[PDB]
Amino acid sequence: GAMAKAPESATEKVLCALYAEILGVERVGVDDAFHDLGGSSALAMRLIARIREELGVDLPIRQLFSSPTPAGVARALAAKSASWSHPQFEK
Repeated sequence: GAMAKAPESATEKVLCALYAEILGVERVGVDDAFHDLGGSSALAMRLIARIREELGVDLPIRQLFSSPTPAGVARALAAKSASWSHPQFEK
């Protein structure tokens, strides 16, 4: 047997829609790269602002840069809050 994958939770869906509001694109996939959708740091700060209104929390921008996808960032910040983690090099 093997373990099941982590599910796509509600958070990812809100983040996907918030990407669309900020970027002006028709659709956003769960793995859609914010930067390839025309995103810039100037837009990313507006995204973080919206995230506070919707999820009630401040989005850690280091996780946004490390994982510029809506499902990526959700799982990345979650890993930062985990009781254990592997070390990772970042620029």
